[PDB]
Amino acid sequence: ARTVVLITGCSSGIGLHLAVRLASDPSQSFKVYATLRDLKTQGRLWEAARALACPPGSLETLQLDVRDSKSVAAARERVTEGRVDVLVCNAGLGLLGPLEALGEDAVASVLDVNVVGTVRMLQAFLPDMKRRGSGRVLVTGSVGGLMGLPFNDVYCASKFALEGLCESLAVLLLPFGVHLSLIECGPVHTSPEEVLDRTDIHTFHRFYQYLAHSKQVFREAAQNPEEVAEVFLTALRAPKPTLRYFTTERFLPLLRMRLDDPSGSNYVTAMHREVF
Amino acid sequence: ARTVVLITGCSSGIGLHLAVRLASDPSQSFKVYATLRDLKTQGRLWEAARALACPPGSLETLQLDVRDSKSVAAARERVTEGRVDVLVCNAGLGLLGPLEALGEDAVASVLDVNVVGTVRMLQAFLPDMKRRGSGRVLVTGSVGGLMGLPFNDVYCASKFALEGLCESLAVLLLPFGVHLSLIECGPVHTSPEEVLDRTDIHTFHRFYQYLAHSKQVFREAAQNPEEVAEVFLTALRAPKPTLRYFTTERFLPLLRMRLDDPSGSNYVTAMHREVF
Ligand SMILES: C[C@]12CCC(=O)C[C@@H]1CC[C@@H]1[C@@H]2CC[C@]2(C)C(=O)CC[C@@H]12
Ligand SMILES: C[C@]12CCC(=O)C[C@@H]1CC[C@@H]1[C@@H]2CC[C@]2(C)C(=O)CC[C@@H]12
Repeated sequence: ARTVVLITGCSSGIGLHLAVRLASDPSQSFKVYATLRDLKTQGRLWEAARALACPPGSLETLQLDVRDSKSVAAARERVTEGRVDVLVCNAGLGLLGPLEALGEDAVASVLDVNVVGTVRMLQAFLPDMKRRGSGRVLVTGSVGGLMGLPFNDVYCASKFALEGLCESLAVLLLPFGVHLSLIECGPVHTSPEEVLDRTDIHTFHRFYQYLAHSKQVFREAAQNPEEVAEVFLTALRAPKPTLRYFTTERFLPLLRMRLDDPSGSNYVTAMHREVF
Repeated sequence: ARTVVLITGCSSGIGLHLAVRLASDPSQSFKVYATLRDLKTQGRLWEAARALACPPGSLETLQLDVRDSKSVAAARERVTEGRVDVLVCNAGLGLLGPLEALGEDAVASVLDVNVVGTVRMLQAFLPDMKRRGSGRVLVTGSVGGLMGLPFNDVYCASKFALEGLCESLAVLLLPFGVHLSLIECGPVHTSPEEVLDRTDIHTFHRFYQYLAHSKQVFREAAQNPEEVAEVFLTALRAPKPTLRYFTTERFLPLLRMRLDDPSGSNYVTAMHREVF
């Protein structure tokens, strides 16, 4: 029997590349359900699928909006095999800007998709895994879930939230045979006027500095999505998967600094100098 | 001039005791605005206030529901001094139980009060602090924001979120003269039938084990709220406050273990054995 995989957020980036990587595996081991918020965005997925020659029936798309528990339930009912071996919670939103310039709705949305949406998926698929005593859950994490990044306050809040959520569940799930892992990604290749109206000129200037810095880090360190997708596959095949996989060791030093001074002083000074 | 303090979540626990500690300070240094979601719950606050002989005018209550940006704005307008020197974001909800037994509304509420509510307060009060180049923000943190706890998945998600939010803002706020600090608290002195219907018997049994364990930890380690409130005062008077204050060193070893094995393996095994 094939390994049934259901992946959220497949219209672009990591989820699109993971879905076609699995569906096109030479062994034909996987049956992938690539889910998307809006089916109008599925063209790139199908263009990639043909480029990798995914066999007919290896990949199927479903509409799944993680903000709606009814959409989660209807997608679950569409898994014809009646089981999900691997669940990949990857749907996510970013949010960048001065905290006081962010709309209340944008903040609530980032938390509803990134955090509550993952809870909705776990509530919908975890119980059957627990009963069977088998199943793999992979969650797309971020270096921003491990350390705070300026002008990413709500995005980091959401990614930190996934760390707490997953770590808490892992403690309980240890003896159930259900394995949860976070795949910790760094940067991956995948109007000023309005910001200025909602913040001070000094914060505005620091935002520019952050953006200039971020562009350089991205140009220098962004990983190809194929390399990142492969870390998900590595986690899936591990007999005894760990709670966290890192796609790069680039940020481990900063993470260790952070983790070694619980007052936070060293990290805050170090990251302020790094960005600014 | 007095130091103007505005504190959220003052109907009980840490916020109630902090508010009366500040208002009754022998130096009469502070003017406290003790805010509460529902004014019908203000009796304990006033009973404590009289017990500590808070001078007339040292303490005032305002209705403030952190889920509503209009309520945040109306409370801000009630600060007669037209400035807040110290903002204490303390309002918070717990949530305990098997993840699949939690209501979707309860999950969304925990994140809206704990995380989005803090964002609403920071958006409403941060800009004036940044302009003035002064102000202290203290956020009630938890050991559950630093390490994942079984059957506290969404509660830990929310507290981890505050860590990411605050750490991200601290990096930017470093040179502005505005100081943000998390006050990391351990336990503080402050139907089975429905859970069983929504989960499996094994998870139900593990929940009982968790509860029995938690009761013993609480009986042995819960700190008096007066001792905890004093750590907020210590942070407020520090000339150069750190990002994090710990109310106890009891959990530092577990935190260090966690922080020293980024794969998460050591922590997950250690905490599973500790609780179960
Ligand atoms: C957010 C972003 C850039 C945007 C992204 O896609 C993720 C990546 C994560 C690492 C961040 C980087 C921006 C620049 C940062 C903040 C550094 O200088 C070190 C950590 C870096
Ligand atoms: C959640 C709770 C108990 C409930 C609370 O008020 C906070 C406190 C934080 C530390 C927790 C503890 C429960 C038992 C735990 C999980 C341990 O055995 C170590 C960490 C402990």
